[PDB]
Amino acid sequence: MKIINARLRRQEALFTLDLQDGIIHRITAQAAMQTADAGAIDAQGRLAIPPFVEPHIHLDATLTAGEPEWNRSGTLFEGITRWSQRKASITPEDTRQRALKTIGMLRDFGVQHVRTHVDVTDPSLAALQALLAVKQEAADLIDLQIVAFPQEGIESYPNGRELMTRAIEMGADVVGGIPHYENTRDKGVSSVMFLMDLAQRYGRLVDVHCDEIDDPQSRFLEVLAEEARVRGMGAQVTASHTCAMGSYDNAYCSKLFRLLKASGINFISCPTESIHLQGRFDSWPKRRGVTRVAELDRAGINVCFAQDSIQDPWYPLGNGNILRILDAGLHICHMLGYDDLQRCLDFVTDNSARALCLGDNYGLAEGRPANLLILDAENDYEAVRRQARVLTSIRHGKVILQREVEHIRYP
Amino acid sequence: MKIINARLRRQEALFTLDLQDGIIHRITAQAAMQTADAGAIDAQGRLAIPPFVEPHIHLDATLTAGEPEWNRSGTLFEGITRWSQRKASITPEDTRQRALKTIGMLRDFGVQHVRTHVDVTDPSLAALQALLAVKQEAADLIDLQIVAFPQEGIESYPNGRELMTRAIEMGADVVGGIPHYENTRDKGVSSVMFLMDLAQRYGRLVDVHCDEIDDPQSRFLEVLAEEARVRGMGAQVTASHTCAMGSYDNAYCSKLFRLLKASGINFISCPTESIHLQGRFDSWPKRRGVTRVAELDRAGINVCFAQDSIQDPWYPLGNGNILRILDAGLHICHMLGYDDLQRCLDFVTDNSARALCLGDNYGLAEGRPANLLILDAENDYEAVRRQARVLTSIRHGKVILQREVEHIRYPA
Ligand SMILES: N[P@]1(=O)C=CNC(=O)N1
Ligand SMILES: N[P@]1(=O)C=CNC(=O)N1
Ligand SMILES: [Fe+2]
Ligand SMILES: [Fe+2]
Repeated sequence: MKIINARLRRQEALFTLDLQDGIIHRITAQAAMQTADAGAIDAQGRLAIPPFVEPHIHLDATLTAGEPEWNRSGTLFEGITRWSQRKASITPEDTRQRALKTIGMLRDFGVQHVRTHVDVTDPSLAALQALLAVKQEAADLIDLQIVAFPQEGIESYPNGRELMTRAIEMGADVVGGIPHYENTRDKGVSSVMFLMDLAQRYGRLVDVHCDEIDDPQSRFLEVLAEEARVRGMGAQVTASHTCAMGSYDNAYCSKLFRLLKASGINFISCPTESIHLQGRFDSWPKRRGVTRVAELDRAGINVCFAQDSIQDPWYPLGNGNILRILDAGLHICHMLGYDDLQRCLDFVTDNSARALCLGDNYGLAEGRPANLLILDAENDYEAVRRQARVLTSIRHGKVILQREVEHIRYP
Repeated sequence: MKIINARLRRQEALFTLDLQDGIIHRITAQAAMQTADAGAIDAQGRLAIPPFVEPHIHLDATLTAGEPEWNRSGTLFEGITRWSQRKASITPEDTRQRALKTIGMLRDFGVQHVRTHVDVTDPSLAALQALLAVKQEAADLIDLQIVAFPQEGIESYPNGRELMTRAIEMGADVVGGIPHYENTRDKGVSSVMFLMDLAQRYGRLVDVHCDEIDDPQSRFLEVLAEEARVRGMGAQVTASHTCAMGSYDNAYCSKLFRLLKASGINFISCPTESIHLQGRFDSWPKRRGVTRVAELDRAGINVCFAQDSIQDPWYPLGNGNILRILDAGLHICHMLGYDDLQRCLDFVTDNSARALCLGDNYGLAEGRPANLLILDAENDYEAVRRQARVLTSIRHGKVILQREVEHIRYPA
């Protein structure tokens, strides 16, 4: 299958992409726009990109908002309370059905790579079982990573450490955590040592809900970063949220950046989720509550954006479209400069793939998997400004989604 | 023409809308889904609402971002510096063309009512001349109000007061202002006195850029509110932005609310614009910088959302789609509660129309103009969650825009 007349990011001319046997066989510069071909994917001057990535979402909780009651306060903590209520009735079939619907939404919006957290503070591990199976079942749509996430804490939820260990044994490929939710600071710290030991022993990736709170003394990030540095695991480690960094003392934060850079770890920020859940304990002025995304990027550190929630105990909206999240992030993090906008798709493609350690299984280069999208825009700026639609999604060299180009009529 | 199988906001029934002679002749609930004849539009169970309103935009500046330089700091004040540079080459025709193009975007997204600010701190008044004619040229698409906006101030700019006066004599519908940007506090106050006198004398509406700054001591709102109250001009007055309220002392702000309620004035908030321009002088933590929208609304005060800019010296993005701003607004103002969502369209339809004093020329009611949209959603919640597309736009009883429902194909 050929893709003709395509633009490639931050370049100017058109290219033909020749896909053969599931991989990218050839990429070739065109003299010019070429004759409209119905046998080919004719991008008609539109951008070809590798698939969007959703590096942080909760598929076990998705589509449960309001059951049995609503998060009336809009806080992280009542959200956990409400989720505990809903978790009481969870089963693998319930998990599989809701997860597949939401995977459908992600698919509709060009997402082919997904990292889901799953609560393993549940003696039955029902959702984990379901999502381990969904990874295989949904493989024709997405590559799913699964994070063992101890929602109610490692150190104070009953048999917390044993559930984490069992979850990893069962096949979760990423180790999670929630140090700011442990009952005491010292247990926050011990939880990090435990989970890094667990990850290192099994050669697992790491993705921790880290300092998701507006308390400037929530400093578990330094503990995770240092463990990553000492153990040489930085490329395999991700700190999600780090909302508290958005409130840190600036002298401390400047010092911290040296360790952050040296550790080599990745950062994920969930701007729609945080704008909603953070700032709730201020009156006025009311803080944004989002981590220092622009500053991390400028320091040469890998950072990216995620939706986090789709219609769940924490967040009432959501439709699968990562571009909306990109829009929110660039606004809230003050990244609307000319230069930011010309490369802003990094934060939902390349950077996210890096955090997921996708390697040569991602990107538009010869010999790599034939997974790509045709986007209805010529560049990053227009992609975000217009919230460009995904016209074609190709996976393993096969078209799995096609959208007609919109045309408005003016009678 | 007839529209059947139409949902209405916050109701369960399906309705038929009978449109004739430019007005809404009848609205009647149906028993169930019905089949459409010839000359009958099937809303297919979709929501029907009055048009979207853009109650605050800068059409004179639209589509000039980057010319001649970029706003590197992303601040209000640098934006003003860049605008002054661009102002040196502004002409009536280049203004017309850019305004018209952005009006097209607004139209594409179902906006049929627009209030534009126009910088009148310009001896040529070239953009004002242009937009007065655009109000006429574009009337087949929108009803445009024009605000006499003194960007570089009333008391500060050469012949500021004369320039406002000329603008009103030429027929600006609304008197604007910018008290926080005047050179001293005392001149911010006097500027409000002048603008209120001007509006009251010429019988015009008022819409002031009020306290667009993160200084907790920018309190020109109280002055504006009190004048509106004393002069009995509440309904005809709007305070735009009021970003400083998002930083006010809480005891002062509680007291202030008594006056805001008593004044009857309206409020406009621009969440995408202020999330961009505000918080720029904090380190960490960084304030949101938006006015107290959920609070004003809870107090029974009318507040609404607006885009403010489209690709201009103050904001490099923008596409005409008010639903994106609604989404932004609901997040930043912590208005994502179940109840908020069930009525969230208020903030870009009804509440906006009230700020613009549209009265009986707006709203889905028998006798009023046949201006309406069919959205690709069944309720407020889905409208905002799905960023629902405008499938049909109808103006004066005639279809002015038609979109086909999106159909995604799964070939594999
Ligand atoms: N806001 P979020 O990422 C969603 C679920 N559970 C959490 O602890 N945090
Ligand atoms: N941000 P904005 O509403 C746009 C232009 N001029 C202003 O004073 N304020
Ligand atoms: Fe999360
Ligand atoms: Fe404005």
